[PDB]
Amino acid sequence: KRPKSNQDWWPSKLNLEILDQNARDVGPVEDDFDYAEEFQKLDLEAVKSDLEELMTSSQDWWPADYGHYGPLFIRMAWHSAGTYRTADGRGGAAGGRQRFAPINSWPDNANLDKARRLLLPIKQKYGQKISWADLMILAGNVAIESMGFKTFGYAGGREDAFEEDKAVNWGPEDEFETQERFDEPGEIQEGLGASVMGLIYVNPEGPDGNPDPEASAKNIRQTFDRMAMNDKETAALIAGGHTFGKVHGADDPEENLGPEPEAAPIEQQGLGWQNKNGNSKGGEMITSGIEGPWTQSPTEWDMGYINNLLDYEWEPEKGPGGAWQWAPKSEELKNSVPDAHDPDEKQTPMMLTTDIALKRDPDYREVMETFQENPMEFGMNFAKAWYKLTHLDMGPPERFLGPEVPDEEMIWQDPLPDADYDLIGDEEIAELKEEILDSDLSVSQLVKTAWASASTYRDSDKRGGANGARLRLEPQKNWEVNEPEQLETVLGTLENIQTEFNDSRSDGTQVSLADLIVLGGNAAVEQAAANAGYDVEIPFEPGRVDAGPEHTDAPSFDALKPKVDGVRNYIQDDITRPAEEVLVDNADLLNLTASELTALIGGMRSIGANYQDTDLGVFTDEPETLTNDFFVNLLDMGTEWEPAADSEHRYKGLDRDTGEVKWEATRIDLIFGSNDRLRAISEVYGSADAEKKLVHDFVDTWSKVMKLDRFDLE
Amino acid sequence: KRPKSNQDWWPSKLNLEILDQNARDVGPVEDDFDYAEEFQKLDLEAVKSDLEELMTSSQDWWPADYGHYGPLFIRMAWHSAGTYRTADGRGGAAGGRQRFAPINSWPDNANLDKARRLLLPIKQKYGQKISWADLMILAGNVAIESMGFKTFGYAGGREDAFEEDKAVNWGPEDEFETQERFDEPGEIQEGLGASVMGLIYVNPEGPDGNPDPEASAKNIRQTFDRMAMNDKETAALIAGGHTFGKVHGADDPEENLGPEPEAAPIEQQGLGWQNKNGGEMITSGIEGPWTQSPTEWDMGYINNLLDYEWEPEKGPGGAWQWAPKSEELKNSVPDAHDPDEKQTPMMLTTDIALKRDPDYREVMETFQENPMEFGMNFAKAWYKLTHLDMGPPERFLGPEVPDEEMIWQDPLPDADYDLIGDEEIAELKEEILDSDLSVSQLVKTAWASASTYRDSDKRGGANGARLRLEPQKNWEVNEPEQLETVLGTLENIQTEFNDSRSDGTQVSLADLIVLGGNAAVEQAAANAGYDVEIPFEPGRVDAGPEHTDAPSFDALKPKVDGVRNYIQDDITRPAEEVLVDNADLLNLTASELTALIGGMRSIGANYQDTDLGVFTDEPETLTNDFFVNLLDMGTEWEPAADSEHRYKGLDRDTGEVKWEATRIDLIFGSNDRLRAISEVYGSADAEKKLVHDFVDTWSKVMKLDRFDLE
Ligand code: HEM
Ligand code: HEM
Repeated sequence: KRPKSNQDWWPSKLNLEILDQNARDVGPVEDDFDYAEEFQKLDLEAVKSDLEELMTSSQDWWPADYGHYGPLFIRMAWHSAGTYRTADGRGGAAGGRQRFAPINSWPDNANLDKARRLLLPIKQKYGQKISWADLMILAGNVAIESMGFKTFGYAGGREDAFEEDKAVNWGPEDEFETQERFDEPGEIQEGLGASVMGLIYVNPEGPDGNPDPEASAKNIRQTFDRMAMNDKETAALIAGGHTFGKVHGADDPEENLGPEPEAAPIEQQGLGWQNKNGNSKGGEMITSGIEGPWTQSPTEWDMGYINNLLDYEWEPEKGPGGAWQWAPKSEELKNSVPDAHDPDEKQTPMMLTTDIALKRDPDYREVMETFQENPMEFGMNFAKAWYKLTHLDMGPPERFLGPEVPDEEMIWQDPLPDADYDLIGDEEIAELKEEILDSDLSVSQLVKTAWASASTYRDSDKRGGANGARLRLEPQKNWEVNEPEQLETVLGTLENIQTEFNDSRSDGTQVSLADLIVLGGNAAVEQAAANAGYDVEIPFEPGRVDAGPEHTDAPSFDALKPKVDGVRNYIQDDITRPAEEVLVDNADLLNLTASELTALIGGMRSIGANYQDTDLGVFTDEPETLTNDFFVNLLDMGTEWEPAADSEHRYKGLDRDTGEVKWEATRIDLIFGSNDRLRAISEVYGSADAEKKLVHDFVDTWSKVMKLDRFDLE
Repeated sequence: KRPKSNQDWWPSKLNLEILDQNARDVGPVEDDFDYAEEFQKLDLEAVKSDLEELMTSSQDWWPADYGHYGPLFIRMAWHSAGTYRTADGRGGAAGGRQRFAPINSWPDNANLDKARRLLLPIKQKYGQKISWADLMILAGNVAIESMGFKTFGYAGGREDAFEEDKAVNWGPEDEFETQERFDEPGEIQEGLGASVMGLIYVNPEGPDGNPDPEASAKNIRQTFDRMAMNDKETAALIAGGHTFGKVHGADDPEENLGPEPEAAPIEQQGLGWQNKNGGEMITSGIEGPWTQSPTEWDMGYINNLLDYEWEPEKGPGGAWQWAPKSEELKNSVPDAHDPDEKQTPMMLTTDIALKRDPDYREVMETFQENPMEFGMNFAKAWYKLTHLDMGPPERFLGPEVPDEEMIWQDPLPDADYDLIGDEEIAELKEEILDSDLSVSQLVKTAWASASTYRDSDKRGGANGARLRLEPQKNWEVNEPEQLETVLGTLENIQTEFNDSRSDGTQVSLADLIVLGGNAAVEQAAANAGYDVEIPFEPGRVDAGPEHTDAPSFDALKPKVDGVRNYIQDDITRPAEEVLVDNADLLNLTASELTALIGGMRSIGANYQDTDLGVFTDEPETLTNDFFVNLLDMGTEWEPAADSEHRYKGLDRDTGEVKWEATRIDLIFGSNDRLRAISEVYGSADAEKKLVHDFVDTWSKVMKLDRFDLE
C-alpha cells in the first residue's frame, strides 16, 4: 500500500516540509564548489556551436519539423521561464524545475520531455560546467539566432535544483486543464500566474474553452502582468515567439496520447505522452491538440506572423485534434506552407484564439499595427523582452555570468551603483557601532529597522535585501508595516551619523546608510545579548551601497511587501490563509529552516521589536534582553490560552488559577506551542541549560538574514 | 487554500521523502554532540526522585486518579514502546515519536497528551541530559516501582527524533478505528503490528467490535507475536499492566471529546480530546478499574479474572466491557476521584480472552499458582518490551543496566585476543586477493554480511559474522552453496593466520569478510585506474549459535536486494518501493543509493551471477558505465516477454539486444529525481566522483553496526 501522510489525515497541517528543503541541498553535488566557478570554466561558444549543429540533426525517435528543432527549443525555453510569478518570485527558469513533477507533466509541457531529451548528449559532454537551467535557455537563444535573429544577450549562473519547489501553490484545482480561479476573464484570484491549472498563462482555445478572443485578451493581459510584462512586451513576445514553428494536433490528444511522464511506464524512461501511432511518425505528432503553422516560413525570422494575423480575416473552427482554432477566410493562404514532414505536401496557416485576441483587443491591436509598420521596433522590443523573460529570476547584475552579458543593465535587474569611496575598516566599524548605540535610538528601534531593511529578500528570484537601502525609498518608506512616521525618525538619526562620520574623514573613506542600518541592528543585538550576560560579536560585511530612485522600479517592489511579518508580529487584516501559514511561506523566502525560524521568533520576542510596539508575544519582564524567556513562559502550563474577545488575531494568556491576564499574543506566537514539530523545538530552547544556545542560534540566524543579498560572498 | 503535493496527483509516485530524512537532521541540535555522552552526565537517581514526587503531585488540569499518576504513566510507556513491529523494526519507543503525528493523535493514545505534558517540567529541568524517549520509559519504571514492584532494569540511550518516521506503513485504512486488514482473526495481513488502524495491537472491545474473547485471543496472539512476544510474555504484560489503574468512559467519546491534537485549536497548545462538558474523564469510552487496589502491585487482576465468572455488557460510555456475576465484587473499589463513591471491577474482552483461550488460560493458571513466577515473567517482559529497539548491549547506558544480557539484545562475545595491526591487515588483504575468490564473490559476501543492518531497531550488520549461522547461511538470497565456498576459503585463511601468530593475536571471520570486500572494491577501482584506500576498523567478533535467536533473524531477510538485483517472486509492492524501503534501513539518501547501485553494477555482484543491470562489457571494473549506458537514447527499453520484473534494452537503429534489466535498475532512469542524480554520474567528467561516492557509501554500510565508534 502507501505509507500514507499526515497531510492526508489532516489537510490543514502546517507544511513545514517547505522549510525542510532549506535544511540541506538534495542531490549528489558537493557543497564545497559553487556553480559560478564551474560555469566560468565553460567555453560558451563551444556549447553554442554544438547547439547550432543539433538544431538540424533530426533524431528519428522525434523527427524535427521542417528539419529544424529551433522552434521546439524556443517553446521549451518559453515554458521554462514562463511559470514565473511576480507575487512570490517563484516559478521561472532559474532552477530548471521544468524537469521535475508537477511541471514536467503539465499538459502545457507535453512533449517538452522529448525536447529536453534531445539536449542530453550536450549536457553530458560539458557536465557540471553548464546546468540544465542555463542550457535550456541557451538552447532557445541559439535556436532564435540560427533562424536569423540576434539575441540581446545571455547570462549563465542558474544553479540546477534536484527536486521541485514545494512552496509553490499552483492553484486550488483538483484536476489539470480545469479552472476554479476566475468567473470573469481578467479577474483571476490573486497570487496565481495562470488562468488554468497546468497551463503556463492561458487557455490557447480561449477562456473556459470558448473561442472568444476579446475575453481571452483579458486573461492574457492579467496573466502576463503577473509575470512582469506590459502590453508592448506581451505582444512582442507572443508575436515573436509564434513567428516560429507550429502547433501539433494530428488527432485528439485525450485519446491518442499515452500517460504524462509521472504516470508513464518505467520502460519509457522519463518520457511521456506516448503516441498511439508511434512518436517516430512526424505526420501523426500530437501535443496541444491544435494543428498548423502560423507562417509560410516557420523556421525563419520575418514579419509572417504579424502579416498573416493583421492582413487577413479569420474564422473559428474545430481542428483535426478537435480543438478550437482559426482558419483564414481567404484562399490566398490555402496550402501556402510546406508540410512539416511530407516533402510532397503543404499546409494552411492557422491562428490560436489567443493570437486573434491581439488583433481584436484595441490596445494590443495598436501595438501590432505599429510593429507591422516598424519591423525594427518589433525586433527591438522582442529582443529585450526575450532577454527579460529569461533572466528575471536571476537577481542583480552581479549574478549575471559569462561573455554574453550586455553592458547595459536593465531596471528589472534592480541594479546598484558603484561605491565611489574607500570602505570603512575595523576601527571605523567599532567606532560607528558605539556612536549608533550612543544615540537616542533604542535597541528595539535599531533591530526593527535593520529587519525592515533585510526582510524583503526572497531566494526565489533573488530580489530584495538590505543592500541599496531601498527601505528609505518609495514604496518601502511608506509601507504600513514599516511605520513610515517612526521610520523617518530612525533614518534621520542614522543619516546624521553618516554625515558626521563622512565629514570627519580625511582619507576618502565614507559609509553608506545601507551599512549603518545593518550595523546598527547588529550592535543592538549584541547589546541585547550583553544585557543577558553574553558576549557575542556579529560578523559584519561592509560594502553595501545606497541605491537611488533611478535604480528602483518602485511599482515592482510592491510584490515584496509582507502581509504577515513574524519578527514584528504584524498581521494584515486582509489575509485569507491562517497567519502561521503565511509565516512559513515567508520564512522560506529567507531560506530559513524550522529551527532557525523558531530561534528567530523566540529570540526576537525577548528583545521586543513589534509593530506599533505592542506586547504581543513579548513573554518577558526584561525587554531588550536576549534570553529564552519566550519559550519558558510559552510552555508554562500555569497559563491557559483563549481567543481574545472581539479580536481578529489576538489571544489572551490567563493564569489558570486566578483568571488574571498574564500575556497577550497572536497565532504567530502560539503556533510554536501548538504544532507538534515546532513544539519539540520550543521545548529544547525552553529548557534550563539552553539559553546560551538560543542566544547563539538567534545571532546566527540574524546574521544569516542580514547577508542574504550579499552575492559577493556567494 | 494550500499547495497540493505530487503525491496527490500521482498516488503511486516513489516516496523518496523517506530517504531525504537520512540526508539532514531536522531539529536544533548540533550534528556533532552525541546523546550518549550527555546522558552519561545525567544523575539518574535525581531524575527518578523527581518522577517519584510527581506521581503524587496532582495537577489541576488533569487530576490524578486515586491521587497517583503511576498507572497513567505505565500506559504512556506501554503505548510508546507498543507500536514496534519486528518485520521492519520500525515503531517503538527509541525516538519518542509518540510525540508526533500521526501517533500523537491515534484514538488509542487519547489523553496521553496530558500524560506527556505532566513530564514537561522534569524534561526542562534536565535538558539535553535526558531525552523524551528515555524519560517516558523511565516514568513508567518509576511508576511501577513506586507502586510496589521492582523492575528488572533500565537503560538510557534513546535519541529523540524531531519528526515522524515517514517510512512506516501503518496500514491501508483511510479512517482511524476501522480495519481492512483481516477477514478472520489471527489472519492479519503481513507487515502490520496491529489489527486496527490507530490502535496499538487490538480492539479492546473485541474483533470488529464483537465481544468474542476466543476470537479476540487470536488477534492478540498474532499482533504480540509480530511485536516479538510469545504466549507467556503476552499474558504477563497484559496481566501485569492491568494490575494497575482503570479504563475511562464516563460517557461516549464520539460526542463528548473535542478533536485529537493535530486537529485541535491553536489555543489548546498541543493538547487534544478536550472534554466538551468524581472522574468524568473519557479516554477509551470503557469505564472501570480491573482491581480493588489500582495503585498497588498484587494478584488482584489475576484473581478477579480467574476466580469469578464474567458477562459482557454495554458500559456508561456505550462500549463493550465485562461485569462479574457475583455481588461480592459490587462496589469493592474506591472511585478514582469521588471519595464518597464506589465502583465495581470490570474486565475488557481482551482480558477475558486470556481466560477463554485454552493456551492463555494455562499460562494464567500458572501465574496464579505462583506470584513469584508471574512477577518475574512480567519484570523481564517489561524490560524487553521497552528496550527491544535499542540494539546490542553496547548501546545500553546508565547505572541501571542489568549485568545480565538477554538473547533479544543479539549479544556479542568479547574478543579474548589481541587485535590485528596495519601490517597484519595488509598481509591478510593480500592473502585474500591471492586466493581463488573473485572480486564478485568477495563483494557479494561482504554485502550479504552487512546488508542485514537496520537503523530502525539497530539489529543486524556484519559484526558477529552471523551470516555463517542459521538462518542466514541458508537464505535463498545468500546462495547457500556459493556462500559455503567463500566462507570455507576465508575460514582456512583465518586458521592459518591465527596459528602463525605468537603474541596472542587473532583475526575474526567477521573482520575477514569485510576486509575481503574492501580489498575487492579497492581492486575494482584499481582496474578502472583509480587508487582508493578504504578505511578499515578491526574488532568485529564471531558470534555463535548461543548468541543468536535464529527464528528472530528471519525478520531481517530481504524480499528485494538492490545490490544483488534479487527480487522475491511473492512481493506485492513494486520492486523499486521495496528498494527504497530497504535503503532507508541502511540510512541511505537518494544520492547514496544511486551511487551504490550504479557503481555496484559495473562491478557485477548479482544473485546467481546474472547480467541484470550490468551495463558494461568490463565487469569487476568500477566505472560510471551503468549511467552512461542507462541514459544512452540509442537504446530503447521494453518489458521482457513472460517476465515479472525483467526488461530488455534494444539498440534503436541496429536492433541489437544490448542489455537485460529489472525495475531496480531502470527506476534510476525513470523517476524524475533519480534521473537527475543519474545524469550527474553519467556525465563526461564525473566518473571519479562516482567511484569515490560509491566507496564512501560502501564504507558507510560496512560500519553501520560499529556502535563502539558511535
Ligand atoms: C498568450 C500566450 C501563449 C499561448 C496560449 C501560447 C500557445 C501555444 C500552443 C498551444 C502551442 C503549440 C504546442 C504544440 O502543439 O505543439 C504553442 C507553441 C509555440 N509557442 Fe506559444 N503560446 C503563448 C506564447 C509564447 C511566447 C511568449 C513564446 C516565445 C517568445 C512562444 C512560442 C512558441 C513557439 C516557438 C512555438 C512552436 C513550437 C514548435 O514548433 O514545436 N509562445 N504555443
Ligand atoms: C493488546 C492488549 C491490551 C489492550 C487491548 C489494552 C487496552 C486498554 C484500554 C482500552 C485502556 C484504557 C484507556 C483509558 O480509557 O484510559 C488501557 C489501560 C491501561 N493499560 Fe492496557 N491494554 C493492553 C495492554 C497493556 C499492556 C501490555 C500494558 C502494560 C504492561 C498495559 C497497561 C495499562 C495501564 C496501567 C492502564 C491504565 C491507565 C490508567 O489508569 O490511566 N496495557 N488498556
